[PDB]
Amino acid sequence: SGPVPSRARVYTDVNTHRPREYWDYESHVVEWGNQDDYQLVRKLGRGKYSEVFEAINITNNEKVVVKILKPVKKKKIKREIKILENLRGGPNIITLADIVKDPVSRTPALVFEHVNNTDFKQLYQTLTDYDIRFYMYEILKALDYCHSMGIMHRDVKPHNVMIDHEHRKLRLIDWGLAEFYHPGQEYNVRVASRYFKGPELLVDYQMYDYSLDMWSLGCMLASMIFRKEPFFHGHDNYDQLVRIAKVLGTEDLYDYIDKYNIELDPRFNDILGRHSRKRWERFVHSENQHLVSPEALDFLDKLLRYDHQSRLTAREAMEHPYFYTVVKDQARM
Ligand SMILES: Brc1cc2nn[nH]c2cc1Br
Repeated sequence: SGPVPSRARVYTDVNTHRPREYWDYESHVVEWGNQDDYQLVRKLGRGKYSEVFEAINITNNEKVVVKILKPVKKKKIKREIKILENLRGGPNIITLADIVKDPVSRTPALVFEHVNNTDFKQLYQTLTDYDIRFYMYEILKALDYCHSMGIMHRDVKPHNVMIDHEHRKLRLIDWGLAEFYHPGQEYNVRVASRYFKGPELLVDYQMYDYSLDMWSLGCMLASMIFRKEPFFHGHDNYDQLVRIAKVLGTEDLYDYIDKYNIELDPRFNDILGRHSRKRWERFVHSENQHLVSPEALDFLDKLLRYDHQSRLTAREAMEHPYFYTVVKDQARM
């Protein structure tokens, strides 16, 4: 017997009830615009491979952001375009303004609404207690929306959250790894960055779902409240699970392996060892105690579970006490 199948606790069949066109992204026909409608101003520091650019729309003089798509399967391009189009106008989702090709090189590029080039990583180790809850709540709106729309992001990390702190404005960006959830579909586990990879990815359990994004959210939260970057600091993908095991303990790990009948890569057998589940108080100290509360810990604990089905959904997260004052203040303002 292979692995035991899994289904999402929420938004399970939403793509099935949609027209085929909603999710059959390979059949989507793109009307490619002309990139000469935009003049690039400067390269935005988004890493090495990345080719994001501040630019100007000549036609109306508005500032935009242009992402030159580095050569990759046309499949993957259509996927990112379709997801962005499907999620357009959703809470805290980056708006795709146009789809273009450079007339000479024919290289594909996506044109986005302007944001300040200040990602969450630059700000998220200097935030107040309140601001962490506020921005966590804002990320949760984007995730509940995209999940409700049948989409998992699969690359949630501080680098992919653009914050305008002056206007308290947040955009979840980089949907190039996002994918449509279909019950029973087995997915590629080579997604997300090391430190935010869910255990399902690490042990090679393929029938995963929206809950993946909630694990990554937990890693961000842990990092912010404990002022520890990253929280799970693995040398590689094998060691990454060891770092998780050293905090969450090995007992729940092996119970999770057994529950889903996961064949554990034999390489893991020597390295995981035996570890107790650590109390969060272990990571608290004078530098971070102002960010840490019972509510933060209870919330965090319910995100970081091996068993993907036992993690809070985005809507469940939004109803947690940790956000009560954020919710209260949002109602009045
Ligand atoms: Br800045 C920025 C970077 C991105 N990477 N992928 N999509 C993006 C959208 C914006 Br706006």
